[PDB]
Amino acid sequence: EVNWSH
Amino acid sequence: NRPILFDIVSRGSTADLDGLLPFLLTHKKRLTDEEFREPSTGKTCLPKALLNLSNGRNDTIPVLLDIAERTGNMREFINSPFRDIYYRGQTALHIAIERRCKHYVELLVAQGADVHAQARGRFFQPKDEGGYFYFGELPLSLAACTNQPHIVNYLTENPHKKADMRRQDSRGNTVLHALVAIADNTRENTKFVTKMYDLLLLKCARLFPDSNLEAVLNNDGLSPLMMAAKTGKIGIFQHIIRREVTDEDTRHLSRKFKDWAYGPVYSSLYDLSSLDTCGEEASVLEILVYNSKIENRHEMLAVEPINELLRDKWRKFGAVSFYINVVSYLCAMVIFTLTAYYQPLEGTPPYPYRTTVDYLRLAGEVITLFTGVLFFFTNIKDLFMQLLYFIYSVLVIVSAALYLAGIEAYLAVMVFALVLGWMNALYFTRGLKLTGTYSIMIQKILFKDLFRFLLVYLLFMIGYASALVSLLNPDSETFSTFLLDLFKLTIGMGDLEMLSSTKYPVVFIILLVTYIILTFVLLLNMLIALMGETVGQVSKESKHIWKLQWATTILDIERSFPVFLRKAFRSGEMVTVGKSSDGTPDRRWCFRVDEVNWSH
Ligand SMILES: CC(C)CCC[C@@H](C)[C@H]1CC[C@H]2[C@@H]3CC=C4C[C@@H](OC(=O)CCC(=O)O)CC[C@]4(C)[C@H]3CC[C@]12C
Repeated sequence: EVNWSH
Repeated sequence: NRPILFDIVSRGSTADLDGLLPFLLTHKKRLTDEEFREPSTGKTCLPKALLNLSNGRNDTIPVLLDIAERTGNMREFINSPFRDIYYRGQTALHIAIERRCKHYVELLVAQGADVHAQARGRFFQPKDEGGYFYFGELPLSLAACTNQPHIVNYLTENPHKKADMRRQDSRGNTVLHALVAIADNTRENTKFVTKMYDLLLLKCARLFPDSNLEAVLNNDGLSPLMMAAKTGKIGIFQHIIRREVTDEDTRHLSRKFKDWAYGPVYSSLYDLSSLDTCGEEASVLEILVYNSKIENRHEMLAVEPINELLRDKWRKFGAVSFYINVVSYLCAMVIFTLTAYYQPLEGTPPYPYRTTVDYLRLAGEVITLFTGVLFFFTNIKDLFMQLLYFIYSVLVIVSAALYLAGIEAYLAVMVFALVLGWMNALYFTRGLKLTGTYSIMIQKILFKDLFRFLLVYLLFMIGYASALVSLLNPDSETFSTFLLDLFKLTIGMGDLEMLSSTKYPVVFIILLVTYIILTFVLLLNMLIALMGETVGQVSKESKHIWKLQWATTILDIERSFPVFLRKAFRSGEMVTVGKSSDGTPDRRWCFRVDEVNWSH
């Protein structure tokens, strides 16, 4: 997955 | 000694390294020897040490650098790249930047780390091309794409080495291209994407006032704005189309200026140089309207200058040409209908002409042939550089050719052309608003759902009718006759008198009963249901589809005209918005919009 808040 | 070295570095213990320097000196073995390096990839000691560290402090890196300097292999060791398909190109600096360790980035650049090294391994490729993370294939682009302002700032302005913002990888994309390539419509992503994009743009303009950073184009030939439009990224496209710069030094590159204000009325002119072109280059509007499979194709068009530009173009010249075209097409079809109607039945084609009425028919024929050849040429030019119209033109020309050759068959195909000639007249209602949405919906349902339904019905019908024919006992001719009879019965007219030769008539009656039931009750009803639900699902989409259809017709009309005529009709006023750095005037095309605000 892709997470821009971590 | 490779396993021992790998274990030592992985552990992170400083003590174990003692003695390596004299060992290498005595054996004169470099740290880049095949034995020391891992055969699988090529990973050297530095990337392994950087990969596994604690709270950003490995504590072994300086010792490794000192040892490599003692040997005298720093140039080939500190930037030794990986091999193999997955991670080809990656260097130590890429790792250091990926791990959010400014300290190590500085320590690496200070010693001569290649700052422009390209990491084009299959791991770093676009998602559609079998990869995980695409970032521009550069350290600078990597830091810009991982939301690290400090790294970008230090890297760009460093005494030892500077990675210039205007730099292109193998694909040609620059840092702005990558920063648009990783953008997503999420608020969190866009919030930093826009900020970093603007920061980097201002820095590049500041350093180099002469050149423009968005002027650069990749191998594909697009720019960040055109690429954002093509890739369906509203978040950055809307922020680049309305970019306004308050700083006087960097105001030249702004895109939306204030013109004047009177009370609640505010009037600002946007810039549309790149946005709208007259054939000089590719335009954002053409790309966004004509390309297929765009994520937010409909939402993207709802921007302050775009919609008003379409409106103004529509008023200025869109409406007139549309009505002219539709009227001319209808008249041409009427002429074609008359020509076909007055085709002399007597004799054989071609028919000699020796009277004025013959010359009237000939005039109609030449008009029809001219129309067909014109449509054919337009379609062929489109293909070289409208499928139904292509069929119409090809059929017309073939009919004319067979008329010249001499055969009755031409009339058939000629008539068929006439059918198609009117069959698509409905599609000219597209331009109209009230009926154009209905025409678009009819075309949409006709091609997608009706293809599936017809293909589903054909085999079922033919096989079931063949079964019924096989049931009867008194055989291609019998089947040919019975099929016509059966289809006529399907229409609701005729009589089933043929069943006299059949044994067990009861089962034939039952089978015909079930056939009728399926054809009328279930199959026909499902077709009814599908239309009702699709329109409900696209109830809001009606305005979207209508707006897209209106845009495409307008742009087709605009494209049709030659370049100089487009120059004549080009929309927008040349407005001197400022003086460039040298002091010369800008004189840049722009388009004006005014709003009303009672809270300002
Ligand atoms: C329901 C949808 C998806 C299927 C389309 C229906 C057609 C496949 C049916 C409807 C009427 C049928 C036609 C009725 C009459 C004739 C002429 C017949 O040959 C003759 O001329 C002898 C009979 C006569 O002259 O009337 C051959 C089949 C054909 C084309 C039949 C074949 C199949 C047709 C075109």
